[PDB]
Amino acid sequence: CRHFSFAEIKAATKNFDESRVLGVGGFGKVYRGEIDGGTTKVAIRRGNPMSEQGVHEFQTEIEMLSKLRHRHLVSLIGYCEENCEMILVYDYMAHGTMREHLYKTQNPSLPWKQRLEICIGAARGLHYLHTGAKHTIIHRDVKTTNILLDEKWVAKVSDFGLSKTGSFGYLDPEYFRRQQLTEKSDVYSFGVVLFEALCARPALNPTLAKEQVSLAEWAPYCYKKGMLDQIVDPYLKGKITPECFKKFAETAMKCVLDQGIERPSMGDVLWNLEFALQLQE
Ligand SMILES: Nc1ncnc2c1ncn2[C@@H]1O[C@H](COP(=O)(O)OP(=O)(O)O)[C@@H](O)[C@H]1O
Ligand SMILES: [Mg+2]
Repeated sequence: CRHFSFAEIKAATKNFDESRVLGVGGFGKVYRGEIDGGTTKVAIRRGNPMSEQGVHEFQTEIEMLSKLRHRHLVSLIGYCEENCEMILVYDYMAHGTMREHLYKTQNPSLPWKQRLEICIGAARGLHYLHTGAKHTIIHRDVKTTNILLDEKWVAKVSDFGLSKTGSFGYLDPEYFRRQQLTEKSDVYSFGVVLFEALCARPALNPTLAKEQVSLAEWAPYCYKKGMLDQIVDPYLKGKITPECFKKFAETAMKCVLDQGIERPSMGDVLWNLEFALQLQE
């Protein structure tokens, strides 16, 4: 994990030109830049060291990502702590977040097979977090804005600021009851991602009728009542084979079960998604 001088960062971002702002968030602004004389494009996050959670989140991200390597996780190339600043350098995910290709966007809708391959990629990333590091890593912030897409549409899990080792629509309701957090909490949030990919609507819409506010409650309700097909993304209607639809929906339903101990592991989710992709052929 390489250290960047603050002069290298500023050359990469052309002194943090708002020309290069890809997006802004709680941690800070993210800039599009290039390093190694322009051969490598990078995303550069500038935090504010006066925030302790900004600093905590910065430190968590470096201790986690410096030890992980996986095709479906955003790679941390390095950081810059000079001037006691907080700069993180990742490779650039050219197509942004999964959310911005699902709804409230004017990007075109994603074909069904591409949505499934994105979910499969994210599942492999989470599977690696749960089974491939020294100890289980609970991401704690799986959501459609923390799955990024590179220029060949490969899905990568990102934003490791809240993860631990050793967002409203997505929180495991068992955590406000059992007060213990498990990798099954990632499985719950991922089940919500799956329904978001199918339904192309936010996980939490506070303006709706009481039954529909929470996708994690609404979509299973609709399935049991035999009407999940009516709330699917209009672009996807008619495009999902019946056997793929049943397998995808049943997998998603199992993920958002009430008790974590009844939920499948990510390995089981991943295999069932790959099986759903085979049934779509
Ligand atoms: N590696 C990356 N490549 C390209 N864009 C990125 C990368 N990492 C983060 N971003 C952008 O930065 C934004 C800020 O992320 P975050 O602070 O979590 O806000 P949000 O949760 O609303 O996405 C993301 O929405 C995304 O568009
Ligand atoms: Mg994010």
